[PDB]
This record gives sequence, C-alpha cells and structure tokens, in this order.
Amino acid sequence: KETAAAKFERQHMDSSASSSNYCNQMMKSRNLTKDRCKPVNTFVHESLADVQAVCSQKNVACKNGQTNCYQSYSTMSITDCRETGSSKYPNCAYKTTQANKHIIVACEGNPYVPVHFDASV
Amino acid sequence: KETAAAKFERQHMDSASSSNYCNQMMKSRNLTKDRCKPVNTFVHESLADVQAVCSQKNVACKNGQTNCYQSYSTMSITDCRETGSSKYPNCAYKTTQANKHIIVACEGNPYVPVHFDASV
Ligand SMILES: [Cl-]
Ligand SMILES: [N]
Ligand SMILES: [N]
Ligand SMILES: [N]
Ligand SMILES: [N]
Ligand SMILES: [N]
Ligand SMILES: [N]
Ligand SMILES: [Pt+2]
Ligand SMILES: [Pt+2]
Ligand SMILES: [Pt+2]
Ligand SMILES: [Pt+2]
Ligand SMILES: [Pt+2]
Ligand SMILES: [Pt+2]
Ligand SMILES: [Pt+2]
Ligand SMILES: [Pt+2]
Ligand SMILES: [Pt+2]
Ligand SMILES: [Pt+2]
Ligand SMILES: [Pt+2]
Ligand SMILES: [Pt+2]
Ligand SMILES: [Pt+2]
Repeated sequence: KETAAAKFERQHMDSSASSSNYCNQMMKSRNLTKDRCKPVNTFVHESLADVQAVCSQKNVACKNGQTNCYQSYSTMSITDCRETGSSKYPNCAYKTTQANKHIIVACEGNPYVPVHFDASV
Repeated sequence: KETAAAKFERQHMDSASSSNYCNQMMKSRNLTKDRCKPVNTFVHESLADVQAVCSQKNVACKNGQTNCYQSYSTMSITDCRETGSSKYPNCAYKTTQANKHIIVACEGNPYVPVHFDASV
C-alpha cells in the first residue's frame, strides 16, 4: 500500500514551473486525473531534504485542529495547479501559477516527514 | 566520449512495430557491435516523460544504490530478448510489447536517467 509519506511525495514534490502546460502534464504524471480531475494541487519545487526539514521548523495548528503542522521558515518555489471552470473529466485542464511562498505541512511517523500539504502562505 | 545520459537515450529511448522491431533497433543502436547484448528494453515515451521519472517514486536499485526511481504510471516498453539460434555476429531478438512501470537510475546536474534498472 502507498504510505502517507509516499503519497505526499507523489502529489506535492517536484524536485526536478517552466510552461503554461506544466500542471496538465504533472497532474497526469502523478495519477491525479485517473478517476476524477483533482481540482486543486500544489507542487513544491525544492529538494526533498529541504521540504522534510520543515518538520523541525515553526510548529502551527493544522486546518483540522491537529498540532502536528509546521510552517517553513523560508519561502519555497511552488506551482499552484487549479482546474479551469471549463475543465471536464476525462479532459482535465489546469491553470499553472508559480509563486515563492511559505508552505505548511502535517508531519508524522519515523522518520518524521510531511504526510499532508496543509496550505501555502 | 559518450555521456551516461547520452548512452541511456541511445540504448533505451524510442520517442513495438513488429517481430522485426528489435532485430533492427538492437543493430541500429549499436547494441550488437561487441557482442549480442542478451536483453534490452526500449521505452516508447517522450524524453520529457522519462526524465520526469527521476522525480517520482524513490526505490532501491538492484545493485543496492539508492538513486532508482519507479514511474507512477505504466509506460509502453519493448523487451528485446536474444534467441537460441541467435549467434554473434548474427544476433536475433524476440520482440515482447508491454505496458509496465519502469525503474531507472538517475545521476548528475541536471538529474537524468543513466541506467534502466527494471520494469514492474
Ligand atoms: Cl531545486
Ligand atoms: N505504491
Ligand atoms: N498529500
Ligand atoms: N509561533
Ligand atoms: N489540513
Ligand atoms: N520569509
Ligand atoms: N503497479
Ligand atoms: Pt522546478
Ligand atoms: Pt511565532
Ligand atoms: Pt516570508
Ligand atoms: Pt492527510
Ligand atoms: Pt495532498
Ligand atoms: Pt488538509
Ligand atoms: Pt513505440
Ligand atoms: Pt511515460
Ligand atoms: Pt506505487
Ligand atoms: Pt501499477
Ligand atoms: Pt549504468
Ligand atoms: Pt542499459
Ligand atoms: Pt543494471
């Protein structure tokens, strides 16, 4: 079975955001258009070590009220992918938006790594 | 002086036609030059799609190194398998077409495939 850590890497990490077609290719490549069009998804364009290190940065509440969330001290390169108003499965269409923002992730397990993308600020 | 990335693109990238496909490709890509290479896999996907695998599922390499990556999606591949009748320099190849996850080893800056490890 896919672990929560693995699922986070598949859905949110892009350690290789280039072109207007990035989100279309990436949402496909990461199996996020298989059953449905996943409507919103963020990719972090940083090293896995740099994102895993967020689990030792600023402790904050998560959106659901758990207290195992962490805010990155630094801004990170992110791509926001959001489905168009016109997008219809199986023809999933996304707008790609590049930003430099703080990320908030939920951390769990041993090793203690991100398992949930909470938000970018 | 051929690079490891260049070597991977020549030996493994074709951006299966027929039972011929392998016989021509193994010869055309210089794999049968110094000896009949026993087994070879050709990935039929774009170079972009295969390079993207270096950012996908980190898995152990068959040699124990940690720099292997498995594709999240199945990709179209051709397994070329040397026959019994195959004798150097007349190398002969059975052509098997599959949709499988691929596993590649990646190296360098930029981080690119340098070794085809496995199909799963
Ligand atoms: Cl980077
Ligand atoms: N997986
Ligand atoms: N996630
Ligand atoms: N804080
Ligand atoms: N969350
Ligand atoms: N920041
Ligand atoms: N798989
Ligand atoms: Pt990037
Ligand atoms: Pt504070
Ligand atoms: Pt800031
Ligand atoms: Pt979660
Ligand atoms: Pt997620
Ligand atoms: Pt959440
Ligand atoms: Pt092909
Ligand atoms: Pt592919
Ligand atoms: Pt998997
Ligand atoms: Pt699979
Ligand atoms: Pt190699
Ligand atoms: Pt090879
Ligand atoms: Pt190998």
